[PDB]
Amino acid sequence: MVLDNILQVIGKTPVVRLHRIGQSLPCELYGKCEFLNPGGSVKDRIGAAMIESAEKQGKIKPGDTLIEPTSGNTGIGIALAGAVKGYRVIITMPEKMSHEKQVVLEALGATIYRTPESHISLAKRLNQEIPNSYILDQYSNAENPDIHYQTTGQEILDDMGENLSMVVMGVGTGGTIIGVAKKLKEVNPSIQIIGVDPIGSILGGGDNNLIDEYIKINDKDSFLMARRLIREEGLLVGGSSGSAVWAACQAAQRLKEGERCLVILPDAIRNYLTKFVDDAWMKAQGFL
Amino acid sequence: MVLDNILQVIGKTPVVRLHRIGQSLPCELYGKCEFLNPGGSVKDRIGAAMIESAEKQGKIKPGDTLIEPTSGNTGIGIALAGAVKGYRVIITMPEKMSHEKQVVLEALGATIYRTPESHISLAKRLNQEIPNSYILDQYSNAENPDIHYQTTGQEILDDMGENLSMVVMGVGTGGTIIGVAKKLKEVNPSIQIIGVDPIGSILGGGDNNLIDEYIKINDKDSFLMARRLIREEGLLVGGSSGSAVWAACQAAQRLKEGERCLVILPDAIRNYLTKFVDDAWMKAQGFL
Ligand code: NA
Ligand code: NA
Ligand code: NA
Ligand code: NA
Repeated sequence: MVLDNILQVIGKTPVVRLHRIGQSLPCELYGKCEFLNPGGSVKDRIGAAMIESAEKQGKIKPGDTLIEPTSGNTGIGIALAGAVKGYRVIITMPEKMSHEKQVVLEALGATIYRTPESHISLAKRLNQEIPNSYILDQYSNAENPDIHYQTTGQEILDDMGENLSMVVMGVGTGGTIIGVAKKLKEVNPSIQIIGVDPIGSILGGGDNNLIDEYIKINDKDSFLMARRLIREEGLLVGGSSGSAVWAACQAAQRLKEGERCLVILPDAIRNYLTKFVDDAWMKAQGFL
Repeated sequence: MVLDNILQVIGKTPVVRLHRIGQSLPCELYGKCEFLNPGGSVKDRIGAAMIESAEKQGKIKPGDTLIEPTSGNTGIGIALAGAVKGYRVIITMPEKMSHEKQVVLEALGATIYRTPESHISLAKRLNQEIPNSYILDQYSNAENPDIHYQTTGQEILDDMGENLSMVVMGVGTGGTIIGVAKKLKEVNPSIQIIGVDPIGSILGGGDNNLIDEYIKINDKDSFLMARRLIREEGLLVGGSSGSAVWAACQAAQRLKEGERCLVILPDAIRNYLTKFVDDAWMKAQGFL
């Protein structure tokens, strides 16, 4: 198909059967390939949607400065959509973020202000200092579950229908899981929504809950499963996809033959070529 | 959609209008996003097709060893499809290939034998030494234009039809351009087929031609255009996409208003995060 710009490519991600990873399970295991999005992550969706929603509400217009405070957990989504739509993008964050993420944000034209909640305070000060500027923060935004309710969740319903017993996805930022859970439980309340909570220093952060269970995953188990996804399924994913699939192999053990479990594969291999993808790094971290 | 494996995701790549890059041209400029393929390149297509064709001819079966001699110009396509389909993959090459490409090939389970035409001689020796082994070489294969005639070229016809005045694409390995040119000139013989020939040390190699013109592009011009594709169009491409778009801006200057030029964007940003994407590297190479 012919499109106006790359933002129109975001979404409608394919679902692939995980034939080798799912061998040890009685159920069928599937992976939704969010890492194939043009920015390389499920996070492409929220960035584009936040700009579209703020434009529709007349809060921003091209030429304006967008200020994105981040704890390094958010994607390149605001920078990507900002570059496409003609916004100046400023990002505030702690000095903790990787060279791989920083070089792409900068190539997309974003200005990064590194801080030693100083990054949130910096965004608020920049918002008052810079004329025609607006803060776009993925955290406490409240319209984050809506995009995943309107798109990601609808795609899962369109592709797999009511023949879906379990969905496994990450809990950070928090938009994906809440939006998808809300959409799926409206038509299938018996569906099991599994929250992926990485507790490691690398991948981790720092009555009727829509999220049925929260599984804790360390870094070793995430990276080893990510290596299985690349070697056994040809899925060029990052560590968070390994976290999600490891959690699914644990939770899906309860499911029966003919039942299906879907895992969101949120990140790409791009930022990890000098990390878990490298056997020397795996050995050095004591993961091999 | 729901699929059996990641190889079924290869192809049907979107065409996006290049609204900012095309401003200096009287014609409309478009980019076919081959870098969005699951292996990150147009080269995904040939790798999967070579294995499918050799399987159909009964020359190989899963469990067999596939030997891929390469001058580092070929993609991760054989390794990717080999991992998915259950083949042992051996790659022979000169010590010249990047850490980024090597780490992904190895993560996909390929064994790499580095040589100081020693890599072609090594493949031939391994073919005689290893039982149930078969050589899959992208060069001199002769069935390389067929896949691009059957798929890439057909997609261009399906998306843009006869309202297409020019197609710009790379000449290495040689399958893409010949296969696409043959398909397009059968329905539109007036179409202009522009061959992209990078002459730089980084991106370069070493009566009725289907290829109308061969444009030479140095490394500086390729990398600066690649930086424009990321910053102005949000296309997370590699240097060869910059080569192709730079060549299109030169050749398409002859086209008129309402005419359309399509450029194949063959590679992704993944292998270049410590290279052209980095301003420090651009400065060090004397490109800034
Ligand atoms: Na898409
Ligand atoms: Na002031
Ligand atoms: Na596709
Ligand atoms: Na021998």
